Amino acid sequence: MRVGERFTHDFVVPPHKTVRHLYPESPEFAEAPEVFATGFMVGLMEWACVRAMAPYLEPGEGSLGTAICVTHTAATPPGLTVTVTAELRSVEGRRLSWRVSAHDGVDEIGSGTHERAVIHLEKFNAKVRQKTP
Amino acid sequence: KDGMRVGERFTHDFVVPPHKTVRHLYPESPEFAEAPEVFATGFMVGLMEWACVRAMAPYLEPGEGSLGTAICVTHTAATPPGLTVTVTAELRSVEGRRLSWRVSAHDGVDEIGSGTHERAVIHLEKFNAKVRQKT
Repeated sequence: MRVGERFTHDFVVPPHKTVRHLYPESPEFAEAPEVFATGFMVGLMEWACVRAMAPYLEPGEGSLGTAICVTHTAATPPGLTVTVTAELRSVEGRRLSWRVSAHDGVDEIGSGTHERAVIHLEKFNAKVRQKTP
Repeated sequence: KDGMRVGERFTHDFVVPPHKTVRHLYPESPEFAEAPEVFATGFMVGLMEWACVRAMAPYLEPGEGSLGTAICVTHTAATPPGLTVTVTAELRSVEGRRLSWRVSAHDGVDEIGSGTHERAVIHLEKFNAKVRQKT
């Protein structure tokens, strides 16, 4: 996979990616603004990095987020199209870092960096069960 | 209304269900179908905001709320359903409407990440009047 390579995908924001849907368990979120959650924006960024890496991942392999460092400087109501771009910052060992940015067709809504680590699915799942109550 | 005190440690505890995995963040995503069943980074980000929000709540005036404007954290260990994630949020500084935070999280077994989070106090109503201009 190559330093500088980019991927972009677009996502029309539905009503159910607002703050409050993110944690329906939170009374403290019930009167939150009806805007696209940071946590869902982060997930849309991860999603871009994942698709872009997919064709380079051998069989049985996968990836799990290892860092996220972003701004979220403008809010997006349902119905705007969020465009996300992911650029391969670098690569070291099993780790890839991406520069990620998001705009909603009106404002740039955030940008930053995201790190992921490639994992052997089976191996890693075994561990997780090891950590399950 | 008293103010908030820098350095004050607040804790938020959350027992992770099976519906806060990767796939549950974006059920729209075929590309996530194969993700391990562990607490999603995006949900951890939301848990950390959640923690700061509860803390700052009895300090906000009527009509007021907040918004995460930045986050910068690691996610260094994965958490299956059943474990309790405790978030510790500690206030660093408040400059006008901007509050700044040091956050970390532990699932009872491993520390699963730490870093910083910034939020902006808003008048929820008048903020809606600004976003509406985008809907």
